[PDB]
Amino acid sequence: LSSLRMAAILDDQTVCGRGERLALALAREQINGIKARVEVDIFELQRDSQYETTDTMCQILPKGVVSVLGPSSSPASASTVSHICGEKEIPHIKVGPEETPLQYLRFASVSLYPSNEDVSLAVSRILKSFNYPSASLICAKAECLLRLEELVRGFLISKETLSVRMLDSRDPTPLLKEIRDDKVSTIIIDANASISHLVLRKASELGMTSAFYKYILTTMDFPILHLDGIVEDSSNILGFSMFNTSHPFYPEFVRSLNMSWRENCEASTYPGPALSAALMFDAVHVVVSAVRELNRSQEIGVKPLACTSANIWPHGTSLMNYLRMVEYDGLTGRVEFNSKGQRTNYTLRILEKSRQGHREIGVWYSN
Amino acid sequence: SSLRMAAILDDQTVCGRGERLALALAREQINGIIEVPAKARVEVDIFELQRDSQYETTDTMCQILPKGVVSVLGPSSSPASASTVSHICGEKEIPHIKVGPEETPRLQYLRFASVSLYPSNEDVSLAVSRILKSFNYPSASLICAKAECLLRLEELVRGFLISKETLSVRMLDDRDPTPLLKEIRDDKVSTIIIDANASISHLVLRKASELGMTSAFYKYILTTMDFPILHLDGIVEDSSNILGFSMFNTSHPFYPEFVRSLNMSWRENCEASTYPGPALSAALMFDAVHVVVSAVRELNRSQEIGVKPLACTSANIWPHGTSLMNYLRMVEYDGLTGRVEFNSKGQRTNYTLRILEKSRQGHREIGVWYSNR
Ligand SMILES: *[C@@H]1O[C@H](CO)[C@@H](O[C@@H]2O[C@H](CO)[C@@H](O)[C@H](O)[C@H]2NC(C)=O)[C@H](O)[C@H]1NC(C)=O
Ligand SMILES: *[C@@H]1O[C@H](CO)[C@@H](O[C@@H]2O[C@H](CO)[C@@H](O)[C@H](O)[C@H]2NC(C)=O)[C@H](O)[C@H]1NC(C)=O
Ligand SMILES: *[C@@H]1O[C@H](CO)[C@@H](O)[C@H](O)[C@H]1NC(C)=O
Ligand SMILES: *[C@@H]1O[C@H](CO)[C@@H](O)[C@H](O)[C@H]1NC(C)=O
Ligand SMILES: *[C@@H]1O[C@H](CO)[C@@H](O)[C@H](O)[C@H]1NC(C)=O
Ligand SMILES: *[C@@H]1O[C@H](CO)[C@@H](O)[C@H](O)[C@H]1NC(C)=O
Ligand SMILES: *[C@@H]1O[C@H](CO)[C@@H](O)[C@H](O)[C@H]1NC(C)=O
Ligand SMILES: *[C@@H]1O[C@H](CO)[C@@H](O)[C@H](O)[C@H]1NC(C)=O
Ligand SMILES: *[C@@H]1O[C@H](CO)[C@@H](O)[C@H](O)[C@H]1NC(C)=O
Ligand SMILES: *[C@@H]1O[C@H](CO)[C@@H](O)[C@H](O)[C@H]1NC(C)=O
Ligand code: NA
Ligand code: NA
Repeated sequence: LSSLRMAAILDDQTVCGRGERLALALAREQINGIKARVEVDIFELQRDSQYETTDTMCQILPKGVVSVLGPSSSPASASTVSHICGEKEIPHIKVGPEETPLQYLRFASVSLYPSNEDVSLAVSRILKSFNYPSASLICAKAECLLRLEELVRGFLISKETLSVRMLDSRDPTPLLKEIRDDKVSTIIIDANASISHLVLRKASELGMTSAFYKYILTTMDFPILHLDGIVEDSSNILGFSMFNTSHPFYPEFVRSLNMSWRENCEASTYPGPALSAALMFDAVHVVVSAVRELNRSQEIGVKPLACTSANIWPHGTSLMNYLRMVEYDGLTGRVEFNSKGQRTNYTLRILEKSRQGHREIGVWYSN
Repeated sequence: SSLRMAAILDDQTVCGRGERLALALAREQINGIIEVPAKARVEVDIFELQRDSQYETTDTMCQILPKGVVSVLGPSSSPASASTVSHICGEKEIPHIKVGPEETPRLQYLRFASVSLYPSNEDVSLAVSRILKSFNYPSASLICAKAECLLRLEELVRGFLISKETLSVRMLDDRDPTPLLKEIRDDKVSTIIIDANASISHLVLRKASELGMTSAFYKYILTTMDFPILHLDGIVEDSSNILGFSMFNTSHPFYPEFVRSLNMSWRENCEASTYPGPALSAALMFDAVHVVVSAVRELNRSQEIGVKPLACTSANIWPHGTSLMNYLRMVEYDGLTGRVEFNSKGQRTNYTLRILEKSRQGHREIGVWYSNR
């Protein structure tokens, strides 16, 4: 390798977005600033389209890359990337939830985002602390049944019930009213940061953020959900964080994304760093770590590939083995992978919203 | 000077589902009606897919667009390729007529591009739920061929989630459901729902039968709409309870000839196997041709419909396509698969499914599910 080139597919907006582009640039600058220079070629996705993602992959492969990162928030498209990466034997580095299918693509990818099973287990751990009550689940879309499959199977067998409602409309109010009528305390919200905020804002207006109710959010952007006027002194609103605020680069990461936001986005208030930005940063380090390790025992070369040819990257299988041996301390905590390419030996901090922000009330361990 | 549509097939030439023949039968029937003045002749250009791949499917669409078509039909059994066709049809504003199960999860931006003659997931779930009602709402086991069955059967799953009855879910490992079936056997729950295609459903029932699990205790409900072609000779006994659905209207005036024509083809070209009866996808393809012709002739009674070559690499759209979608969604047609009508989302509406039980003599009709009731 003359340069250590990888590609990143971004579905992030440039203005008032999650700062994934800057996070990639920060990782690159940090690694290079410390041989072959690291390059990250960035490709934009306008929407979640498998057909258009295929066109993007056909542009990427001829550039000679060692991995493809993302996208973080376009599940159909990410499944297409995994498929094509698998056929070409180029590693796919995932940084968002799979929503949520594929047995045959077992060795196409690794993912830095918590597995669906782990999120299900983490929510179930909280339900255990509640003495396993019946609950309601509010989903942005019906695919939540796939991502929370393990939780759903548990409720399908238990004595406790789970009432599921989909937003699929832009006002949760009527849905919350039905929950209130049911007189069930525990409400699980499965949605991204902005919809989660919308649901809680409307619950607040209906007086449903009082002490009677207990909310569990699945979004890993819980830390950047700022809930003033929504969160009451008596609220029980719990969620998760992957961030290791003790990682040496954490303050610099926060400040850099803050400055970028202040400069380009005057219409909204910077809430703090999005997890997908931190995952992108960590993904660059994971790829570089594995490639440099592989490069110690054998000769790596990159080659232009065509998406429609039968040709593969001869070194891809080996790189995937080295990726799955990586042990890395990142912004999102310890990064190690199991034989499915899922994060293992990591933690999720369990946070509760308070007046001033949030406080840590516990830790979930993947092991 | 003609009303030309294209059909994309993933079906074998011989010993297959008979889709190519069904398309020719629809065209012959429509062109055979005597009208004065003589109306435009119907043509169906047929393209075969050697595989379920965006690359091949895109190439096929690129061959189709310059031919000047008013709609593209199928493929029936390749959801990934069907989604590729929807994408390209949608960009060029040519209606896509779907005749197989929807991709699950659905790609939202492509919903507008098609109408579908195959029952929605919601409808399949409701029909299964209707059978469960007749068993007095029992606990059940669900056997899934694909990880997406919980989404396909969302209504049914949400129902079990608030019910006092339980649902155990087991996914098949991409060629022996035996271990899975032994687990169900130990649970001592009678009702087993199988969500799988025809060949995998047959495999599950065969392995169940080899475990002695097709005796009277067990009650099976199959989601496959090809239930009628499932031949379980040596698997089903008088005492078995194996239930499923049929879309076919055997009282449609062309039904006997449709079946005989597909049979004759089979007894000409497949001296090995025994003709199992008509595949649903073949009947859906037949009905799809009628639906397209009906909508196009109605659109054409006010506007002069022109058809020019388009191309994959050109941004040109067919100027009548978006309007044709409105007419397609308003078609009412009595077909081989029953009443064909659509709701505003392009899904089948106002139709029925027959509820059948397998017997040694084939199967027996035991009820009806009404989509509206
Ligand atoms: C969070 O998820 C919501 C709900 O799925 C997304 O909101 C949709 O966005 C599309 C495209 O902008 C709109 O056409 C829909 O009207 C929205 N639905 C609803 C219910 O609001 C939203 O895109 C996601 N937020 C982010 C930042 O990714
Ligand atoms: C019914 O489903 C099964 C798989 O779910 C299909 O069988 C597949 O056939 C091809 C060719 O051998 C392979 O890609 C898969 O490995 C097979 N799976 C299994 C388990 O056999 C079968 O083709 C489907 N039938 C139709 C017409 O859709
Ligand atoms: C691979 O090894 C060679 C020799 O040690 C070195 O020149 C090259 O920069 C290495 N590549 C990377 C990415 O470290
Ligand atoms: C952004 O930076 C400013 C200036 O230091 C600070 O006041 C603000 O709180 C920062 N935002 C976050 C969320 O850290
Ligand atoms: C966070 O980073 C610090 C500093 O490197 C490290 O000591 C600690 O183990 C990390 N914590 C977690 C939860 O990974
Ligand atoms: C898990 O990660 C920690 C760092 O957070 C590391 O010290 C430890 O060796 C790992 N434990 C196991 C069992 O792999
Ligand atoms: C449209 O109507 C005109 C007038 O009868 C006729 O020439 C033509 O056959 C029709 N076109 C189609 C495709 O039905
Ligand atoms: C197919 O043809 C055979 C031989 O002519 C006939 O006996 C049989 O009834 C037909 N099968 C069906 C399902 O119509
Ligand atoms: C079946 O076809 C007959 C004859 O055209 C028709 O009267 C009847 O309504 C149809 N039944 C269904 C269920 O569509
Ligand atoms: C639904 O279909 C039936 C049976 O073919 C038909 O007679 C009727 O007009 C339709 N009903 C409604 C409410 O449109
Ligand atoms: Na339950
Ligand atoms: Na239940």
